Amino acid sequence: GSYGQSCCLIEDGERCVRPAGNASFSKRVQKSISQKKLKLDIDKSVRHLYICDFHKNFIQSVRNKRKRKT
Ligand SMILES: [Zn+2]
Repeated sequence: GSYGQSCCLIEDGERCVRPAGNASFSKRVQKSISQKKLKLDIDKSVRHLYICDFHKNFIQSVRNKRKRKT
């Protein structure tokens, strides 16, 4: 209904519909995306700050490295 524990992100125009958990979109997350110029916009329709755990890892991936570990 108006309530819906799902994401608030948009990627390339696909309004993310993955289920939302403990993950959210604080004013600190923004700067990590701005410094990376990703296609990750914000759904103002539900006017909420929840994200799916798939997107939670994505913004945490840009702080890591594509080089694997032992
Ligand atoms: Zn998402």
